[PDB]
Amino acid sequence: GEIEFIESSKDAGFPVINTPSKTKLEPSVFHQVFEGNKEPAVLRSGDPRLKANFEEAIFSKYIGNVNTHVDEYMLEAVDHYAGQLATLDISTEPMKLEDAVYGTEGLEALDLTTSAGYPYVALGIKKRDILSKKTKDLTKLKECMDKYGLNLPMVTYVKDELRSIEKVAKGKSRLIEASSLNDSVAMRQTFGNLYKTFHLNPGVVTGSAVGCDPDLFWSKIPVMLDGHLIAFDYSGYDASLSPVWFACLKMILEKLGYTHKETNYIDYLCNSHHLYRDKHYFVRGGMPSGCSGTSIFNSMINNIIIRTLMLKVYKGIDLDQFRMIAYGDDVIASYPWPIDASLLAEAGKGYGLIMTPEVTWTNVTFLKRYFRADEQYPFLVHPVMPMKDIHESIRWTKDPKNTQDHVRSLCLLAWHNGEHEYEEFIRKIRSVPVGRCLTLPAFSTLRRKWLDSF
Repeated sequence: GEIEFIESSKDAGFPVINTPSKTKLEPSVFHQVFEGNKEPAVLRSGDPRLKANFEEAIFSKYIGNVNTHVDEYMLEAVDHYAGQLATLDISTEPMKLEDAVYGTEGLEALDLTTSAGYPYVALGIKKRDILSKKTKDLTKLKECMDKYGLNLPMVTYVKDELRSIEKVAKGKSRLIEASSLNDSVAMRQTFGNLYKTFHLNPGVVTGSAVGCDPDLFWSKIPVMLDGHLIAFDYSGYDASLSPVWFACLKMILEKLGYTHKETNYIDYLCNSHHLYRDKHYFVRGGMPSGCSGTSIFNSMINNIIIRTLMLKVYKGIDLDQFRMIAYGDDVIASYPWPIDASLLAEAGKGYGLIMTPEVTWTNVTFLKRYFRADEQYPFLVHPVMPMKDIHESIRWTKDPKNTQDHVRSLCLLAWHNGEHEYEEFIRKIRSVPVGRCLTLPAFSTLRRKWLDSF
């Protein structure tokens, strides 16, 4: 992706988008009890922690585009992945508006807490002024969609999150795009059934882990990926994507039965108009992370990409014995023969991608978690989030009113590191008075509930 044009919003008649001064992240009561290095991402240009220019840094992920046709390797990659997806009988019929907005099996209700986007943010209109969980009303939504239409600009926000010392100093904060509510809804109607099928079928047929529950899914992964492991992620995957990969996505969607007109929303993702505070800009290429479906679409494109690279480097590869699962840019995969991931990575460079790869079940990670087979039940596999990362999270909060849920959710991650680690974690939590006010689950209880969940 590449920013093709940027100028002051006022010159186009767009108002300034008022986004936040300060981080919502503050040190928690556990800040001194546990150790960590991460701090809130830089949100503004004058952050005294910066050792770089902020606006340049946040837009530096748009590294450019490789201008190329859909080549023979892409075409074969698309055909092979489309054949897998055909198995799932994905309906290209539009999803019912009430289902696409307020919830159906496999597609959670539209998040009412996030930005409604443009023009609503300029008018003070929030998602809750249009939608109602209690009443499931659609009449106000239909009015706003009729009034403002589709293909509206996106609103760029800086993601308020913990980051490493280096990413704070370099100002490499992440950016999230808010689609207009009108566009989010229309895409959920157009692609809702695809979304549902992916959410209900994580694994090596979708090649997707979006929406998975690591507590359950981790034990299935080594059954699915039974060859020599291949794994990597990327540097700046979303913004690196060139338009040819979106062309590949449209071809795969058409093979699934979507009409050319129904794939038009992929053009909306690829060639996009953004408002960022007092500026507006156009981008060619790049997945606009945060719009409807970007994790699933990122994952589907990654399935095309890896097949492309394998076909191009290993002419004579048999993709029917290749297996892969992607969550956006994050890939875990296997093939019955050893594969040099560095050759794939260098081939990917030729397509404008920055890929970063004996990968074993001991050292492989997926979704920032390790895999450890249970000592007693060898066919069950623990997702292992490093205690380091659990410690980083517990030291901060965006709202101490949620301390109980926050620490509870961390306990659900932590116990997979084993009983000694877990008791130490619980011990340190209880060394603060708040910690003795929390309902903390017992290790035996977590282990028992986990075993029983299978």
